[PDB]
Amino acid sequence: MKEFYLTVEQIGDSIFERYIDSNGRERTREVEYKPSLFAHCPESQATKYFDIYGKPCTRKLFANMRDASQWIKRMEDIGLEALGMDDFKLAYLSDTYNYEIKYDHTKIRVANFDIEVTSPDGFPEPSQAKHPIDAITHYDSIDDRFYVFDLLNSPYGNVEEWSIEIAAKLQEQGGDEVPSEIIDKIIYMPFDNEKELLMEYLNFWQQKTPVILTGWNVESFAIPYVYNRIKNIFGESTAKRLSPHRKTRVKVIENMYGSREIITLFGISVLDYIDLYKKFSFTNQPSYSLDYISEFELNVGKLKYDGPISKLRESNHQRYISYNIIAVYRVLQIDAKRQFINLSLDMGYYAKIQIQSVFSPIKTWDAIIFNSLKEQNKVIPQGRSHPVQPYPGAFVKEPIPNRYKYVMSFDLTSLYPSIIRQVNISPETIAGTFKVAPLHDYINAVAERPSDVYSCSPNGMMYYKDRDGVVPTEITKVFNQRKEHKGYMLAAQRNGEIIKEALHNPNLSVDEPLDVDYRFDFSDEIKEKIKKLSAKSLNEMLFRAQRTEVAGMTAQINRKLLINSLAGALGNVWFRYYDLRNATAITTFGQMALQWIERKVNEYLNEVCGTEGEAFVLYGDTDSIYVSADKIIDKVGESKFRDTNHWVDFLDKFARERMEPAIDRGFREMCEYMNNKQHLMFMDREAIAGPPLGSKGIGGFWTGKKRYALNVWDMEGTRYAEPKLKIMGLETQKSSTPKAVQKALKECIRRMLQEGEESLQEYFKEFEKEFRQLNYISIASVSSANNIAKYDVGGFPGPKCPFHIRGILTYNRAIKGNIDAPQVVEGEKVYVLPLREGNPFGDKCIAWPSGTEITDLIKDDVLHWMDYTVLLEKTFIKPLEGFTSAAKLDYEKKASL
DNA sequence: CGTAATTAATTAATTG
DNA sequence: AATTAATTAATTA
Ligand SMILES: Nc1ccn([C@H]2C[C@H](O)[C@@H](COP(=O)(O)OP(=O)(O)OP(=O)(O)O)O2)c(=O)n1
Ligand SMILES: [Ca+2]
Ligand SMILES: [Ca+2]
Ligand SMILES: [Ca+2]
Ligand SMILES: [Ca+2]
Ligand SMILES: [Ca+2]
Repeated sequence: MKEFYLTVEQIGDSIFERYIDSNGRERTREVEYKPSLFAHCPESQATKYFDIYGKPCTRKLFANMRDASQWIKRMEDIGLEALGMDDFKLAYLSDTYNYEIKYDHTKIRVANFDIEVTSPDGFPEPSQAKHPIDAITHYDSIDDRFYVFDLLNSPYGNVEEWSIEIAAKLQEQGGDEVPSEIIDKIIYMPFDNEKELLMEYLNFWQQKTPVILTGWNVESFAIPYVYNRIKNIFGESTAKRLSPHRKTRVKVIENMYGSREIITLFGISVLDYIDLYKKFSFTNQPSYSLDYISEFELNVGKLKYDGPISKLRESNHQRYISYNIIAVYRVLQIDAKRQFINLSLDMGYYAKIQIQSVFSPIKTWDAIIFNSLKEQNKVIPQGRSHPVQPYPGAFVKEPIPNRYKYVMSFDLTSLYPSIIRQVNISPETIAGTFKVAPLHDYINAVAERPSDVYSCSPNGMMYYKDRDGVVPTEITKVFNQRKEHKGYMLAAQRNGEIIKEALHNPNLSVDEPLDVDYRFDFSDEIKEKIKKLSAKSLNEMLFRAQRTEVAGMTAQINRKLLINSLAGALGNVWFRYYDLRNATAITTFGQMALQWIERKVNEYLNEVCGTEGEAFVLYGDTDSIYVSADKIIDKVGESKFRDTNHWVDFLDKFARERMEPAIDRGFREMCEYMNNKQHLMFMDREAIAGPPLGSKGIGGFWTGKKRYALNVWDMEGTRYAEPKLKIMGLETQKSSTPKAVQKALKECIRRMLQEGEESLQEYFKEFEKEFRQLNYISIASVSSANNIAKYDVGGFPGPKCPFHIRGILTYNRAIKGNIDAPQVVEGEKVYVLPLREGNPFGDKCIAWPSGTEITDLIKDDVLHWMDYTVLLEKTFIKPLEGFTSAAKLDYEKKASL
């Protein structure tokens, strides 16, 4: 096997690299790297180096890395360009690994942990860390073992050792229910006093120093606390042992009075899972407590205990230690399903960057292009300073707010990455400019042809057609990877619906789940055996098919997110290849591509229907159009269709056979008209929406831009077993909206599109009657807590203070005195509830941290004054009024006249 | 230190 | 109430 690195850092003029050799063992080294930088030189001088624009460069090899740093400083005030990779560690990895890396994750020591700290004077701040650490659970990837460290004696209580026998027992039995699969993998370690626990953990840390370190909030709590408590006990230099190189940095955050810090251990790539999640999950959550996320991702129970958390050890020490392990493990379950760690490594290595650098797409693309160019002996241009500027983006069409019965959408395959490829947009493929006609003259094909030599964009930019640019070439590779993983995801999706269609009639047999590969569609062979399967074996097959989908999803969505970020990065000033001329060239083309095809599709469906100038494209957004199919089903008659599925198959066949060839005819012409490099505007059909055949439902509606819902039967190949709702932008998809309300409105949309006006009315009074009996947390609103510092004038709402902050400033006065109350963290998310006028809180609403039940001392007083009539009108009624008024419907039958 | 476009619910102020 | 403008938080792409 080939060699690969694990972690890379720079300390002085020396690079510290932990790696895996050709045999497959862990080795650490220290190299006096000699970095080379570049500068422009005389025309007539034979050398093998050129900058990206083609101009020659002379190589300056430096004796050490300070000499290379010094050199750039001098080059600046003198006024010359210092070309080459100035982030030197990357230039080390590009040399020491001149090939495409193939890592073996089993060799990479991934470790994730969590600690527990008992604090009876408030929330234990990691910066002070004046309280004892009374637990640590620390998993290892190569050991496959849970290393539990239990403190039995502390000046906050002395507790009997943790029973592994009780731990295994079920919750309902009196136990803690630690999943039996890991129970044999726990290696329990209790301790006499605090100091001797920490000493052992460090030896273990040395013997088994992590390469990837993770967990839940480990960066903002665990690591900060571990380091700081050791600083208070063993010293700073003994705490510096957490880095396998001894070097560590401390970053302190603001903050008027409150001090929070983030520690940087050199030689360990830290990826905090909470970060990973927000970045790669594509879910905006109400709460980011480990409990809530596990509930959401794994449908597992919630960690139930009595008393505040600061007193849990005292009473239920058994559950305290047990729950600690579960936490450490729950993350591992989230990753087995989500596979973000795998993604971090897939990306990190392909880019040749520190693994924690995957959070930065600019740092990612800078390494990808540098390595792309270096093999061609080209030299990267120096990073410049730019003023921040707004620039035009995507075109969004204004729809007529209305119901729409039959709808087919048509979407562009990875649009912005495609335009880069079609036009050949790169920093070095720029030719010049041209006279820009109104965008509309290009949309209507009436303006003069921009170029007969160059590839052009309606933002007035010409690009070379001869040899490929470095960006289009680099984005293609990653787009191809993205694609492969999507074709997987889509199968596991299609195969999910084959299991669900068959689950209609499950057999009362005793059979077992077939061993099949879910990334590829079931053959009409395996399909037939599924139709004979037990309900037991069908549901287990469905799980497997869905987990495959998730895993596939993660791969394809974040590879997408990555390449889209490159397009966006051209608009961020810190990106080495920042160029508004290029970013606008993309977006502007996008605007033309959509509005051009809006014309073309309308022009076709008039020529097919023999009609003259009627509208069919009703709404468009960035890269997709929505086509009304009313006239199509009208022309063949509603009477003629056997079942709902029959007209779906008919529109399916129509869109693929009659439309797409005219759509691809239209995009080929636009290519000619723009004299582009390559035609890459592929628009296939996406969703097929409509009511159930012979039902009262309305199909779909629009309430305006970026807000609508659809009854979708087919979603780009996946024929759904049960009709599925596509809701975009409505309060059902907004995290701020209460869970009970999200659920309720979704049933309203469901009945609107599927069952008719009459159905809506019946359910509306069904809900209004159940509302006042529902749990507060479910019916409470959510919002982020930004700028709470500003609107606070020593308590009480300031000038123009937002509704939620107003609510928080209520909380602070209520918990004035109570230490056993959770503090509202700036940036964190909170629940918001409106009180009635005349309450012990002296305000119109209150707010408290998300996830957590509101502290005992005020909880009673909140429910004692909650304004349900307002909460219902605000969250539920007003948005539904929005839906029905834009759909020509009534939710509550008129009591008047 | 990836992006823009767009919404709805706020509030402070003015509708003689 | 009902307009507008200004601000915040959240979407869709
Ligand atoms: N976070 C995002 C997502 C969207 N867009 C741009 C890039 C896309 O090209 C275009 C359309 O986005 P889509 O949601 O339709 O995703 P793609 O077209 O990129 O991929 P797919 O082929 O799956 O539709 O909008 C963007 O700039 N940044
Ligand atoms: Ca905990
Ligand atoms: Ca798309
Ligand atoms: Ca698509
Ligand atoms: Ca069956
Ligand atoms: Ca789309």
